[PDB]
Amino acid sequence: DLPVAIEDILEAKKRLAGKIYKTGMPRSNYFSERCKGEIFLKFENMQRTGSFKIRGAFNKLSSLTEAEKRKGVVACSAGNHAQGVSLSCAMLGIDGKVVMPKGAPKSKVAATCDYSAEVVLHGDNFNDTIAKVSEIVETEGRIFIPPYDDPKVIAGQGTIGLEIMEDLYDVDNVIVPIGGGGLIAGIAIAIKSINPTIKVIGVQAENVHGMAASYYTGEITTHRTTGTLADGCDVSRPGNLTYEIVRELVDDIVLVSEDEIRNSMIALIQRNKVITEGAGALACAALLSGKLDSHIQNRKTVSIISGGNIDLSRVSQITG
Amino acid sequence: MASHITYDLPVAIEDILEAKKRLAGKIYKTGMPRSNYFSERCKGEIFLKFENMQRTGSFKIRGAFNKLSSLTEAEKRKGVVACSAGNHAQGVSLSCAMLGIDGKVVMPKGAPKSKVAATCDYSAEVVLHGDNFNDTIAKVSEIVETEGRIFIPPYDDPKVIAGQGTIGLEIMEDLYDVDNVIVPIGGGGLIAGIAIAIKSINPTIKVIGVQAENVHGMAASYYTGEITTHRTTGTLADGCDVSRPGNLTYEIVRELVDDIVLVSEDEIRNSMIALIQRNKVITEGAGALACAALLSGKLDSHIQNRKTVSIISGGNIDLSRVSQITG
Ligand code: NA
Repeated sequence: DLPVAIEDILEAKKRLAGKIYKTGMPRSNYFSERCKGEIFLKFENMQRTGSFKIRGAFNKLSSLTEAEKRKGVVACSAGNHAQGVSLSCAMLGIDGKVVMPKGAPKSKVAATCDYSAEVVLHGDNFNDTIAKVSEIVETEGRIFIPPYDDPKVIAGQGTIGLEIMEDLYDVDNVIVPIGGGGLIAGIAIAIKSINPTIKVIGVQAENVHGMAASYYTGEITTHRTTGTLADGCDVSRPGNLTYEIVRELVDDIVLVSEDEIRNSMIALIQRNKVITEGAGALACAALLSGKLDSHIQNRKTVSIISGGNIDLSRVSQITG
Repeated sequence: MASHITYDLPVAIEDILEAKKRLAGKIYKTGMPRSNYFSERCKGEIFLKFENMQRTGSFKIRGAFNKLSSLTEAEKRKGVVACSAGNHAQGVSLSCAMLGIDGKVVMPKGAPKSKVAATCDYSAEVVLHGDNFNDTIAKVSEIVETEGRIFIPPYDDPKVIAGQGTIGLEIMEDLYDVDNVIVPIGGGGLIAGIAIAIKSINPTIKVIGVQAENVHGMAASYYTGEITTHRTTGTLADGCDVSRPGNLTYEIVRELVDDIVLVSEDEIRNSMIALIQRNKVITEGAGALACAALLSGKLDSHIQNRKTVSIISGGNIDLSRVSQITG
């Protein structure tokens, strides 16, 4: 019934072969001690471009036909998706345009430019960039690259699930952050197809959690009050495909506070020597919050460190 | 090679296997992923061994724990003593806590406040004394004579070397087809342990050491044929600021270490920046030495189209210093 299947993920594994490589997943001393169970950290912060998003973007772009590639590609993002698309464009020789707001974090702009794609600065908000993307699609015929709501993107993300089970046969739980739901949807399909006894559990911020609201509600729903330290997961409404998949496969979704995200970031950097952005600390925030204690005690749990694209100045600011 | 080592060197594979047994269920294997950035730069497969993520933030828990756990109950009751301004202090202090052993650690006045704090938080009594290492050694000597405590050497000890060597076993478990292992050197305990483990299992693997240009007693000794002191000045790689190598470690290194290369302060800094910004891990200067050698071009003949492990030996550096280097 689902719009993505295990075969799509195995196709992605084939496309990524020799181009995108497996990230580390070591046991954590600190988290294992705190949580009274074995906690493993999946280092997607050490994936190319500093987050997992290269996987889905590279799978989508590589899966394009020659004629589709020649049309050029377009995206809108002021962070991790921008970088994933840009590098994929360089790796594949595809012509790319990435739209951002008029004045977005300078670290992310030069990184996106350095990765090859043309950056177009436009608008005072994300709505305005989508509008500009809409113009670029209509006027230039470029192919839009969705950040989550696309079967190839979901399939790319799912390669992470394969790696997890390759490295740790007897895993009990996989804890995953959610924005639009591509990461968890992909991982869920991979994990549940191979071993459905493994629990797949999502995490979002209290301040903004469209997917969680949808999950609780039983239909696609919007939820946002304000932004979050987990800015990569600041998504008010989930994808159509990703919600469909999450509704069926995900075992639960928990919410964590801004303080819990902060604490998790501090633990990861201070006690695990791992640089994470807010969204990359969400899963570990859930672990430290106590909300997963019944699942994790005396068991084996993988926590996704989804990204590390944050300035050290910002890390210092948050640590205090 | 295993037999040659066992007969002719002061530490051998058996000692490393004993250490594995003492550490089992207490000290766990650290990650060793492939690095995108370093593999791209080096035109070969580079893997990073994350001892920065070991208990206490460096590998030094391994040797300390093995040494302390190896003591008889009578020896443990005498209490122990060490001197260090950082990683060794933390390793000894935690080991004492884990084993219920009474420990006294002498640190120089003006050792970083986070490091002194970290050593106090575990268990051991911290004695602040002197403005240099020699001063803390002098106080240790007083404590040993007056209190009868057992001194815990930071490298020049068979049990410490053997504990360090468990890293070698993990490398071979995770990457049996590794070609090279690149290891920082201060006193030589880390590399001596690793070399014994690696060369005993597959002697075709190259084990190469790295030290700072600014201070490299082990390198000087290796190139001259006798124990020799070298120190020009301090270094970013403070964990490897050791002007004269150990006796046991020099003996092992001269037999089993293929080469020792030197890196500049700029090279260390560049490597720290790469690890932090491109690999998202916190490393201290000494933890970046092996990667500095790799980026320097000084290992280029060994690393293309091959599998190379780089030891990230420690992560005990203040966020302010990291933030300064990055910023
Ligand atoms: Na040599």
